Amino acid sequence: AMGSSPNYDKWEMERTDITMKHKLGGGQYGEVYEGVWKKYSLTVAVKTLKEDTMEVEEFLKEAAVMKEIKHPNLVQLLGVCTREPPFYIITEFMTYGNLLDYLRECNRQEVNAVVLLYMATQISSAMEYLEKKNFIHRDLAARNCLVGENHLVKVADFGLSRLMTAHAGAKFPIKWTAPESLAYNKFSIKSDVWAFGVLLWEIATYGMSPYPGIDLSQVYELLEKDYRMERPEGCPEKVYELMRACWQWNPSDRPSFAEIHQAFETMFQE
Ligand SMILES: Cc1ccc(NC(=O)c2ccc(CN3CCN(C)CC3)c(C(F)(F)F)c2)cc1OC1CCN(C(=O)c2cccnc2)CC1
Ligand SMILES: Cc1ccc(NC(=O)c2ccc(CN3CCN(C)CC3)c(C(F)(F)F)c2)cc1OC1CCN(C(=O)c2cccnc2)CC1
Ligand SMILES: [Cl-]
Repeated sequence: AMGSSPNYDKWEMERTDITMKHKLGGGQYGEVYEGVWKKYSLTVAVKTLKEDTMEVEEFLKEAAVMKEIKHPNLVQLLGVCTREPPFYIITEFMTYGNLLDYLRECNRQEVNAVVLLYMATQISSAMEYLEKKNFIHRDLAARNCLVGENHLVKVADFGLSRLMTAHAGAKFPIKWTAPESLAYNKFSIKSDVWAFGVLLWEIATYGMSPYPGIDLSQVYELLEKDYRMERPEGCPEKVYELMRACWQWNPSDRPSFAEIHQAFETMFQE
């Protein structure tokens, strides 16, 4: 080791081997960059921090959790540089970028209703895995999902949410946040389930904004009154039923991600 210690972390990579390219989205997505891992001529994505102003503890924790996560539908950690600044987390680069823009911009003949269902199933799978691990995503939404080759979809976290092609709701995603989370700041797997229902709606609509035309300040009250978004055109009724289950007021009454993944397989008869 450079530090002369016998402790080591295999994930820690040499920063000299990374070439830092342009910020993704030209800065709309925070401190995330395209980069090249020169050793493999491999395009990669790199997240960094600005440490004087940012929470280093949170970054280190993020790096740590990512080391524990392996699934086909979860973004793949490649390495970290977390001994000293600048701090980096390095992941795979997903060719087609975030799901929200992809839905908005896609050819609907290719990306038809069936493909939308496939995207949902893939996300369901990822969430089932996180649930088993007892990890809470805390910011599930289309903007945080990624699209790869072969219509592959992965759950990720850009890290923009501040809750303690614009994407206006990225910082304060009130429209994705369960009522208990809003009122009492309780975030849980069950609150992720609520968000998942919103994400299903985003998918079903090809990326429309939720609760269209409704002010942020009126969302909680509407939910409390037992109002919910309507079934999208072309959304299968069974999928809508699932969304509605995800949006039960009491968290206890929402399905588990295990049940949700099971429902998808079963629901259309096989
Ligand atoms: C560079 C980078 C580093 C780390 C991350 N971190 C994660 O995605 C991430 C972090 C924590 C976690 C999990 N935690 C989430 C927070 N919870 C409180 C705890 C659990 C996850 C996941 F939910 F998937 F398990 C993902 C994302 C990063 O960048 C993202 C994903 C990769 N990117 C692309 O593939 C990309 C995006 C847009 C255009 N081109 C490529 C860029 C944006
Ligand atoms: C942009 C925004 C829009 C709406 C809301 N919240 C609500 O509309 C809302 C939430 C709970 C509630 C209801 N609760 C009010 C509080 N009671 C203890 C429980 C019931 C209501 C309402 F009063 F109408 F019923 C409304 C919060 C919003 O933002 C806050 C900013 C501060 N928050 C932060 O996480 C935060 C704080 C400090 C630094 N960074 C983020 C929480 C989200
Ligand atoms: Cl800084």
